[PDB]
Amino acid sequence: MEMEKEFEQIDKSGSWAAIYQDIRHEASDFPSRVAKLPKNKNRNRYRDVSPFDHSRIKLHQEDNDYINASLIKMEEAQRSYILTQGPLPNTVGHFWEMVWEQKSRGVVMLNRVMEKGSLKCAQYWPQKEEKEMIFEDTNLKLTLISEDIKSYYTVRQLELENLTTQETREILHFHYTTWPDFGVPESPASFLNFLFKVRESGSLSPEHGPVVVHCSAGIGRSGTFCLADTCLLLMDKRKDPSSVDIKKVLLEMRKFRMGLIQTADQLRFSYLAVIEGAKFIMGD
Ligand SMILES: Oc1noc2ccccc12
Repeated sequence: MEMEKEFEQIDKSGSWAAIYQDIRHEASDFPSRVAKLPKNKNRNRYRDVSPFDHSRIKLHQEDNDYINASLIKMEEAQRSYILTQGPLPNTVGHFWEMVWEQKSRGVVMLNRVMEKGSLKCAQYWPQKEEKEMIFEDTNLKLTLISEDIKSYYTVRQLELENLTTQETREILHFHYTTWPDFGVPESPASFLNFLFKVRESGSLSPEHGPVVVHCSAGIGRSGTFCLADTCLLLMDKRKDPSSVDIKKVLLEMRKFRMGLIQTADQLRFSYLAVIEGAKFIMGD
């Protein structure tokens, strides 16, 4: 069923809450035993958001290999993403270690450091060229190279140096700065424009490690980003662009990380983004 018609049907009936609860009911449930070990309590921002053991990213150290991050691998679409929480004061070094070890080219950030008057994640990147950051626990150095501030997003060029080997890489920071404190954007135009900027960079392409994507918990706004990307990619690959069932794509993604899409408004916004984005993907 063409999703644009499914969309108008759900909207006229006002059954977004009912669709959403059906997804919650059918979603996968797998063990998260490593996340719940007492030694990892200060490595988790939220007590009810944990990576599944089967799909968690492991840090390459013998000490403690744990980070709140999951590898989402979409077989048909041929895309991988790592979804993670906003770094904590004691996990900033783990975060950049993961970026290094997984060979990521891009970091996508969908929240502000402060929202609703509270801290949603650590200030984990340098704000001035001449004031670089050093992560002593993981032996990395991070330098701001350049900054391009636009109305809806900011792109930063960063240099990440493995102090152990003195290799350096360029990381692109894509920061979406205008998601509202409550609800979802009224139009997806600016979100879609942001997605196409990340795509244009090469950060989502198979010659790099997976893109690292985060918000505060790494399930809501982060979920919306990778669901929309994957759905538009499938609508270009397959011979019938109307085979693409957004609910089935979401349940496939929820086999890799719990809670992707946090509200019935985020589910509706995801539909709107895919429907509006398709009017480029089909030749315009
Ligand atoms: O309709 C379709 N064309 O190509 C496909 C591949 C997978 C699933 C559905 C379809």
